[PDB]
Amino acid sequence: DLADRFAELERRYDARLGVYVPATGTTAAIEYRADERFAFCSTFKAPLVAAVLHQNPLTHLDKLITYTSDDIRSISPVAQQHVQTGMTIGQLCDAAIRYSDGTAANLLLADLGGPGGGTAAFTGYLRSLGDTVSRLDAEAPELNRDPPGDERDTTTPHAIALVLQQLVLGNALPPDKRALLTDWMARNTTGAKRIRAGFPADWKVIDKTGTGDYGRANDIAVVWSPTGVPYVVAVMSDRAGGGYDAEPREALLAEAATCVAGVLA
Repeated sequence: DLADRFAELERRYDARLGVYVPATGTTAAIEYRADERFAFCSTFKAPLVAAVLHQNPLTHLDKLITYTSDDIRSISPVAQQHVQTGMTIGQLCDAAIRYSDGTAANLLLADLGGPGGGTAAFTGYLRSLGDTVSRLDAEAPELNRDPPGDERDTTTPHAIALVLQQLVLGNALPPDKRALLTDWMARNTTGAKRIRAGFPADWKVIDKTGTGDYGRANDIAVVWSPTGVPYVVAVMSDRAGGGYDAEPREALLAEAATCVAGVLA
């Protein structure tokens, strides 16, 4: 039994696990703690890039953004390397998705603009997709730090799966912008040990990870079977019992995804 397997994983990793896979043609929704709140961590960067793409002509990708030493406030593998030159909006989107670059995401939030350094507009974009649950309140590094149970900077597996479904499979974005987001997620460098590890090699996986304090580890993905049938997979986890410095456990997400893959095969 699937719920029993997920509960076993929670005990193994001293964790809270949330899983959602939306219903399809012939599969029922898979849900486990799917309506409980979990921190977004970096998973918000997928709809953030969608928001920025949607808001602007495609050639806004070519606009150069400059930034300074005091803008590097978080893990930023790309933005740290390019600080002496600036980065284009396209480069920022690439870094935000594929390297989970914190500075890149903060700069994209500022590009979206408005109150809260762009967080209010980001949340408004989610509202436009029918998501009345999620909320973004802070940028990096603060957004990964809210205490367990706090609702700031949270989504739910259910909510973010429905958002990702509209972005990648549905018509939230025009096809050209949809393809840009899809390709960046396809080329992600940070997800090999999460949902990807749970699906056989002949399934296509695109994803966006997130990792935070209190042992937070998330992954959101779109997967395609060897015959081209797509599923959206959201897996979220935290380890409040280990406190602020609890280690995130990717293996929990790999095992959860393996259980999901077993059902979808």
